[PDB]
Amino acid sequence: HHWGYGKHNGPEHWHKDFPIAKGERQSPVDIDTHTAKYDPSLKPLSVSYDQATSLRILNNGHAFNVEFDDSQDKAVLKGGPLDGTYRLIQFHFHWGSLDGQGSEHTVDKKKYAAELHLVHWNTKYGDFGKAVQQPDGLAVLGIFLKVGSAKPGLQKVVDVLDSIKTKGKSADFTNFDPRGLLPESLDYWTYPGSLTTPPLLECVTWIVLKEPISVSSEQVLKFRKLNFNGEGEPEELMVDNWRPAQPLKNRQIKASFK
Ligand SMILES: Cc1cn([C@H]2C[C@H](n3cc(CNc4ccc(S(N)(=O)=O)cc4)nn3)[C@@H](CO)O2)c(=O)[nH]c1=O
Ligand SMILES: [Zn+2]
Repeated sequence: HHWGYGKHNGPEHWHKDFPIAKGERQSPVDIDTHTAKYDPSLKPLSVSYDQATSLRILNNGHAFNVEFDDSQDKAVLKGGPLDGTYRLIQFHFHWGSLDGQGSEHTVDKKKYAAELHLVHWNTKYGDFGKAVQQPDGLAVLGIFLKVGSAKPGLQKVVDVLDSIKTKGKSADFTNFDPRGLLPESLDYWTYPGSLTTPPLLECVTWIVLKEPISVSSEQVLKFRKLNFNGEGEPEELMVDNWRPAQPLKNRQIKASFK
């Protein structure tokens, strides 16, 4: 697989290797705020990250992943639209070359500067690889980033990026607290969708928070210094690693808030 975000290997090409790219529950989507309906059946959302154990940060040539120890129920997502317990395995971001683009989800066609994805798998399927084969295998908590005041809880991530500049580089990343990346409100939209990168599996319950976090221009400029390429290859800045909005088809976006 040589998929990426360029003219020759970007989102408009992914369907050739991954025909599910044109499927019935692809992500991301535009969230039409006027059409999304409050759902009183939604239970309270439970983000329980007190025991989260971060291990490492990896540049995988598409984004960087902050990886967690998911060998036990430590950092879990429950409630809201979810049945059962979903374990945090990694988080990553998508971002732009410019502050006016970068998010995958859009809100009334507005693009944010970036989007954070906290990826969790359903513990009833035993491991992540089994979970991605199930329609309810994953829950991704999506958080928008706008440029304004710095996010203090993000700075430890920003400061390690110079040690993982190129594809395949990793660094120790223990004792990182993902609670520092959350906005005040847990108001959210939810809909059934997919991974937003190949293999684009239709296994995700999306939970997208309404309240963005603010990060500084300096923080996002450091994301844009990363490289898609490996060490000793021509430099290709890691920017615009977002898939655009996909057709909603036969789906309803539900709101947690009246
Ligand atoms: C802790 C750990 C991780 N790994 C593997 C599997 C991990 N993985 C695979 C994928 C599938 N791809 C994906 C995910 C989200 C989105 S999005 N943009 O949110 O819709 C798109 C694509 N997601 N995470 C991966 C990262 O940690 O490393 C283990 O094998 N053992 C381990 O112990
Ligand atoms: Zn993502």
